[PDB]
Amino acid sequence: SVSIYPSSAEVLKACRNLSNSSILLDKCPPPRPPSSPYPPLPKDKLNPPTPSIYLENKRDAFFPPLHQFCTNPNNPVTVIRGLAGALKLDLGLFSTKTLVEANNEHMVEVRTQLLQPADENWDPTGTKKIWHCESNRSHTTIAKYAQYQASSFQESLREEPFKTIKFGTNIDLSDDKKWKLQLHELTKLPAFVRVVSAGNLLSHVGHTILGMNTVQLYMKVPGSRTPGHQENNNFCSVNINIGPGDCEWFVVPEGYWGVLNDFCEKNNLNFLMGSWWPNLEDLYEANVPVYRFIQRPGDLVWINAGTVHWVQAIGWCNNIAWNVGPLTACQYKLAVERYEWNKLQSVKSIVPMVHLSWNMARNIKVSDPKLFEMIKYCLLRTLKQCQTLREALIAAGKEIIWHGRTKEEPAHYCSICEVEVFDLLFVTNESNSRKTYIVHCQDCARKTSGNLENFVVLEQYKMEDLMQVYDQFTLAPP
Ligand SMILES: Cn1cc(O)c(=O)cc1C(=O)O
Ligand SMILES: [Mn+2]
Ligand SMILES: [Zn+2]
Repeated sequence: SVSIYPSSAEVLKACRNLSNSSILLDKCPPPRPPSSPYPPLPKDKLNPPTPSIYLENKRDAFFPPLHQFCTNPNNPVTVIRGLAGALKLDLGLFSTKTLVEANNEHMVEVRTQLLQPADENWDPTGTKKIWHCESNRSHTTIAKYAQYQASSFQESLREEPFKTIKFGTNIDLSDDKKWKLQLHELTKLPAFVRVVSAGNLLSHVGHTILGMNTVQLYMKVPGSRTPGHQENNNFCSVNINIGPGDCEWFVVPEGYWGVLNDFCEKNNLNFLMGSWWPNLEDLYEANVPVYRFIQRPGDLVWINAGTVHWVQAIGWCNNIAWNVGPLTACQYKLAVERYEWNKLQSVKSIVPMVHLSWNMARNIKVSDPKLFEMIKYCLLRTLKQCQTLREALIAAGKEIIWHGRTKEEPAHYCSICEVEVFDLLFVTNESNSRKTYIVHCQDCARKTSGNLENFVVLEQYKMEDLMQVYDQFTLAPP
């Protein structure tokens, strides 16, 4: 019941300033990748069994402890067995035959890959095992990928230096007028895995983040790989295998992501943006535990926050996937941590955590003190940053044009460095007049116009609005 944060009036008065007391240490320790976790694990604990939920009845899927089992930080992944059958989900709505009938001209992002043996990844000459995973981009239609997927299967039915294969990825199932029956089928899921829910942080973004708060579909042939990654901004993820074939999952706990980052660097690969497939022998030598399991048709895979993982098709199948963000301190903490790390790495945060945090403060009554403090700390830092910049512009006599923002207007990012740009947008005079609105962050704008002569400053939010949202965000009763 104790407020530990200053009021918006106090933050503003603090910004109106050499001799006065501080309100907070604006300096913050910079993000870095963690060392190998303590305590270290012996060899006999490096192949742990996968946390599993065995569903039989529709009632089983709505059992409240399921959500807590999945979000438990000690469980890096949970496989929910029999989920589609328990809910009488019609997986046929996502079959390739149904997709071709529904939208045969829909776009498919093809990844062209080498068919690699089992859990291994070899150089293209088949000489040695390497971490780099060849996966080159092209685009086709559902109709044409479907023909390939079907012909691949017929060819193998004939009983039979790596084969080239094609993985159909990132098929956009967001348009409810093209995918009405498919999307309605997913409303049968329990709330904690649904694409849209009041308890899903990504449902509070206020705009589409494609493939995170909308569904994407994947069409596969054996060997189709999603290489090593953490989810965007460490958000939990949901994956259902449509079948008819199986998928194989490889999972490492979040706490080892620094070790994996180091493995990538040692192999001349970028952890966040590169294409890499771990060598299991390297991980075993370094005492990194690996969860490894098969996802059958109708099985749902829950990837917990920040879990490091990589996946391959064993047979022919489709999968559907999206992300969710539990309303938890752990989820928010890891999303903010990766947001900060992404800035230092100049990697775009697909989830605009500042925009989202302010929407969370508008919409959500937070009753957990630890989560509440994290969100309000973020509001404090960004409110102070905005008012500081605003005063600096006013002090230099730089006009601030009221721009406002429309319904569901997305967060904007810097066209140069790809940082989120919140509230105060820097746009060149030319881009403003032509309404291209190429946003720059402050730092990137100044690098080409130290006094901002070539730029206008557009203001999205009234400062009074932000101050009121901040003051009205208080700890909710349990
Ligand atoms: C579609 N997808 C998305 C992810 O984030 C994965 O980790 C794995 C897949 C897959 O089914 O290969
Ligand atoms: Mn994933
Ligand atoms: Zn920038």
